Amino acid sequence: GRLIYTAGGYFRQSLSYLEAYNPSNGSWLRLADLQVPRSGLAGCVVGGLLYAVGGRNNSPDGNTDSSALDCYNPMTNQWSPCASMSVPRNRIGVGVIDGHIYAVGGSHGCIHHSSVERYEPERDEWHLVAPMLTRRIGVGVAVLNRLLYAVGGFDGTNRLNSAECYYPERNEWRMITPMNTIRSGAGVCVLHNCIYAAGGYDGQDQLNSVERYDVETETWTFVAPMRHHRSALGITVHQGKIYVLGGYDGHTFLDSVECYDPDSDTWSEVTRMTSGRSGVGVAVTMEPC
Ligand SMILES: O=C(O)C[C@@H](c1ccc(Cl)cc1)c1cc[nH]c(=O)c1
Repeated sequence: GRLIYTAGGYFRQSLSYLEAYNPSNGSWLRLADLQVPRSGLAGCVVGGLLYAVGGRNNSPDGNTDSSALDCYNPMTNQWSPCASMSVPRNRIGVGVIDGHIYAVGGSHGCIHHSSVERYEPERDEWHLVAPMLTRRIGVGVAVLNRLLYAVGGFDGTNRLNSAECYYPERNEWRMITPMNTIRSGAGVCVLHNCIYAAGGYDGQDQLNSVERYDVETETWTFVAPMRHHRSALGITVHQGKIYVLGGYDGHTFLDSVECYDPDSDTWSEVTRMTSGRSGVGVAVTMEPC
């Protein structure tokens, strides 16, 4: 069976936790800590391995943006460092295409990146690709039909409803239809033929609204809202359902986990994380041993 892995996050300071939730039985396991605390990171999986990408260590003894890529092997319960990115990227988004990891946007101090780079596991090497048309931190990233999408974020001045698509064989970005809502630090994922954007921050409020982009019609449509307003949430897909983990609602660092059933267009509470946190990295792979 497969588990939902949550890595890092923020509560009072950046966190090192790696914990795994099993939808099939409701259990949480605490696994090997990250070597360096980090919030604002992203998670992804390639070849059954879990990767933690970017972020920032907000700590008593200083604040350090991360260029790190680290690899967790469920078979061994060990973290291993990989090649670092060209630049530190806090509040990063990532997507996987054809076994390669794309790192998108994020911040380094007051620098808000439009740059994008691609990691090749078989070479342990990062290479820059074409930059996005827009600087985006707190950017949502998803992959559909071997195309990469960057959705919302913050450009250093404004939070964004805009979104864009990267065509690998052209090494080019093009704008798509903007969302109906400004969202920085939404959760963005794919399910069936649609890109979903859940929650986020519009500069005033954390959001409970959820909308989805149909690549065939090029239009965004709202679906049922989440039960909890949240920005800086983690999101993933497990067996055809969207799960959202944690985040911030302007009052509380949430422990709430919700899942979305697209067939009934309903959100339900599923479990609580062991402690409230925002800015986690989340992905799905095999249980450890
Ligand atoms: O829009 C912003 O400036 C960044 C945004 C954010 C924070 C964490 C992450 Cl991981 C992703 C996005 C944010 C800021 C303040 N309050 C928010 O609720 C949300």
